[PDB]
Order: sequence, then structure tokens, then C-alpha cells
Amino acid sequence: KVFGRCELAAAMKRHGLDNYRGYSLGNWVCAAKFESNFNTQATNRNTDGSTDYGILQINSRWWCNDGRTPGSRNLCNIPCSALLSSDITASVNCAKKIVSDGNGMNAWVAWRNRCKGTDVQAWIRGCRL
Repeated sequence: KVFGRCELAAAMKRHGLDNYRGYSLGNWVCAAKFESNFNTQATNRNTDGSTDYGILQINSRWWCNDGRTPGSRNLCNIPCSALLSSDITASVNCAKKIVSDGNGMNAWVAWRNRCKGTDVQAWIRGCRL
């Protein structure tokens, strides 16, 4: 695509993600950055044969269905292709569920290895709320 630095910060915002269970808007921004480089169409197969889907790289073995990962559950009751939409709502919604799963933002490798415990706000500096 891809998405824009502040295009996203603003898009995640009014989807009510800015302080969502503690996590400043900046973390999601920074998460999107490293998981997919703001590419909504991003896809990545893991070793277990599963595939990571979308801007926040959401896995098929749990949250979304792709008819290609046996022994998987589709926890967000949604097909994985809908996560590849330029519309963000699907992705955000399913993300919101992943953060309250009990383990928080740590559910993203990229985040807790490139965002966590760092100045996370610089990611939304200058952007129009």
C-alpha cells in the first residue's frame, strides 16, 4: 500500500486504541512499523506452517481463518484475508482482543523487542491527534 506515519496514528485513534488498557497510541504505531512496515497486505508464514496476517501481523493459528493451517481456531471469528484490507477496523478489533488475552502487547515479538521500554512517543510526534 502502504499506510502513512500519521495517517495510521489518526486511524488507530478514533478506533479507540490510543490508551487501550494502558498502551499509549505510540506502541501500536511502533508495532505496525516493525511487524509489517505499515503494509496492510503484509503476509508471513511461520515455521509451524501458520501465517502472520496484516498490519499488526496477526496469526492464523489462533485469531483468523485461512483454511490452510490445520488444528487452528480462528479466535476473532474472521477470515484472515479481511485483515489485509486498507480498512483498519477488522485488524484493530482483533488486536484489541489479543491484548486482553492476558499477556498484553507482548503478544507481538516485534513490539517487545523494538518498542517496549523505549521512548515510544517519538512515533506520533507532530502528528495531528
